[PDB]
Amino acid sequence: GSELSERIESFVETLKRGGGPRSSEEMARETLGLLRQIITDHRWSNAGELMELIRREGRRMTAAQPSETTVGNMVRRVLKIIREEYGRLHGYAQLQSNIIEAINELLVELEGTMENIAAQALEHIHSNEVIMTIGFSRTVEAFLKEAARKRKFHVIVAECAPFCQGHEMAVNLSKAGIETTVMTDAAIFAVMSRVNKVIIGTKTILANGALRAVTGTHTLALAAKHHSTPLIVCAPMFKLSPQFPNEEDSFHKFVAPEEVLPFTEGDILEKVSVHCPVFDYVPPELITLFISNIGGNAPSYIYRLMSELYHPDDHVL
Amino acid sequence: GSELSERIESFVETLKRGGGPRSSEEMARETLGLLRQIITDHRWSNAGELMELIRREGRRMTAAQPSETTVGNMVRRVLKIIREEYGRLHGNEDFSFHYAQLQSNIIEAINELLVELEGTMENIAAQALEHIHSNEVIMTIGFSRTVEAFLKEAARKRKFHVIVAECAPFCQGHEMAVNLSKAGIETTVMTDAAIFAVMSRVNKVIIGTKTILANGALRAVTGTHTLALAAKHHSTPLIVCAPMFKLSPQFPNEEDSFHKFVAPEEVLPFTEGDILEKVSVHCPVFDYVPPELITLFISNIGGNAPSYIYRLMSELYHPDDHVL
Repeated sequence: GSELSERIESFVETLKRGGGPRSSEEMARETLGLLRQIITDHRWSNAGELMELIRREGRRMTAAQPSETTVGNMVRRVLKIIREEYGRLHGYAQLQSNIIEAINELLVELEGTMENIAAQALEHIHSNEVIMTIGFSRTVEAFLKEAARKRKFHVIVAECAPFCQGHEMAVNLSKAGIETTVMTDAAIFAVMSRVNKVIIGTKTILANGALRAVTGTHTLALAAKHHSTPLIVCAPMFKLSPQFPNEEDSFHKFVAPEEVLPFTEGDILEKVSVHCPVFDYVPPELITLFISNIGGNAPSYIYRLMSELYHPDDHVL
Repeated sequence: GSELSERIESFVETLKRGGGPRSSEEMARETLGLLRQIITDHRWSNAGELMELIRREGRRMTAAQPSETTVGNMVRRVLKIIREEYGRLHGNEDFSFHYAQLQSNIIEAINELLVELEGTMENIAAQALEHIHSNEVIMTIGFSRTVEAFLKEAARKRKFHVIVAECAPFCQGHEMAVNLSKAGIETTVMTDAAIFAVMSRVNKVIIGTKTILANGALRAVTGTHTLALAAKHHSTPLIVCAPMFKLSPQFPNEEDSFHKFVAPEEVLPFTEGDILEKVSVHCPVFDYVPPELITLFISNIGGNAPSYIYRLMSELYHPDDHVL
C-alpha cells in the first residue's frame, strides 16, 4: 500500500521542522518501526535491491536532519543486519522473516537500554559523591535517580544557557531527594574544582570516541581534563555512529538565533551577526569511560564497536 | 667571656647530634638569643670585624647540619641587620666610624626581629579563617605545628574534612591527626602510599615546609614532593604554611646533601638478618618540591605567589650573604 510513502514523508517532515520526540530512544524505536514497515511492504528481488532502497531512504532521512543522526546509524545498523542475514543464508527465498525477527530482537534490546545502564550505575557511583551533569538527558536522569535509592550523594547540574533544560533535569532529579543544585552554566569552572566526577549525556559518539554534546560540554570536558576528573559518558550503543569529525560544520546544529539575542532588541540586530550553536564537538582525549548498554568501555576501544555494529562499507550511506 | 664559647659549642654539638630544640621556631629563637649574646660578649668596635665574626660562627653552624637552614638564614638576617644599621648611621668598605650606639641599635633591632619571630603562629592562624571555607577536605602531610595551628584555628568557625598522610619512614602524621581530632576536625589518618587514590577527592592541599629556597621551591618533609606532584596533576591549590624565617636564599641545585639521610635502621630494621649485606637502604627525610607545583605561600605578611619569594630575598638578605 502507498501508506508507506505517507509514513516516510510524515517522518521526514516531523524530522526537519519540529522536535519529536524528546527521548531519543523513542526516535530510535520509531525509526526501526518505519524501517520494518519499509522492509516488508516493498517489493524486492534480492537483498541487493533492498540494500539500495534502504540506502536511498537513509540518504533522504539523513540529509533531512544531519545533526540528529540517531536515525542515520539506525539505518546503518539495519543494513548490517541484512548483511548478516544474507551471509547466513549464503555461507533469495525466506530471508525476509529472518531480517524481521532480527529487527524485532534489536527492538527488544533497545527497549531496556535505560534499565541496562541503570543496573550498571550503582558500581560507578559511590557515596557522598559530587557529580556534575550538563543539560538534561533521560539516560543520565535514570542513571542518577535509580542509583540514588541505595547511596546518597549530590549532583551539581548546570543550566544550559540557550535552553535551560538543566532546570527540567534538576526538578526531575530533586523530585527524588537527590540533592540537585542548579548552577548557571558560566560558573562551571568556578565549581569544576570541587566535583569528583562528571556524568554527561550525549547526542552521538563518533567513530574515534569524540562525542557531540549539548553546547557547553567542550568547556566542561576541558575544565575536567584540567582537574583530571573523569567524564562518564552514559550513552547507549545506538547513540553511536561511524562518522568521523569532519562534517563541514553541518556537525553543529545552528538553532534560530532568537534564543541568545531576542528579536525585541532594537536596531543593533542589523550589524551584530549573532551565533547560537547547540552541539559541541568533544575530542576523544578528555573522555575517560563510556557506559554502553553492554558495559563500560575506554574511549579508544569505541572504534572496535563500530566494526562489530555497522559494516565498514556502508559508512557513506 | 668564655661562657659564650661554651654556649656556642654546646649549641653546635646539639645541632650535630640531634635536633635542639625541636620546634623550628624555638630553634630560630634560640639562634637569635645566641647571636645576641655574641653582640654583648665579644671584642669588636668596627662593623666589618663583627661581620667577620658572625660569618666565622655561621660557617661552622651551616656546615654542622646542612639541613638546618633556620639557623643559617637567621645568621644571614642578623648580618643584614648589621649592614642596614651601620649603613644608615655612618653612610663599599665597612669602617669603625663609631661605637656602642651601633651596638645598642643592633640589640634593639634583634629584639624586634625576635618579637616578630615569636608571634608568627598566631599571625598565620588569624589568616586562616579567610582560606578554609566550610566543608573542605584539607589534605595535610606529616606534622608541622604551623599547619596544625592554622587548621585548629580555622576550625573554630567552620567545618571541613582533613585527610592527613603520615610520613612512612617514621610516622608523625599520627600525632598531628591525634592533636587535630582532640579539637574535633573529622580527620583521616592514612599512610602516604595512597596520596594519589585519595587526592581526586581533595579540595585544598595544606602543607608545611622545612625550608623555602629562593626559587620558591622548597625542601619539605619527605613524600611531599609526590603529594605536590599529585595535587598538581589534580590541579588542586597548594598552601605552603611557612613563616618568613623558614626561608634560606640558596638555590635548588646549589646545595649538596640537599636531603638528610638518617640511619637506614628505620626503613629496614636491624633485626632483619643476612639480607642486610647486599642492600643499599636509603632514608631521605627531606624532599625537594620544585617551585611550579606550589601556588600560595602563607607567610606572616600575608599570601604570596612563589614569584614574589625572590623579592623577599632582596628585602631580607644581602646579595653578598648568600654564601654566609
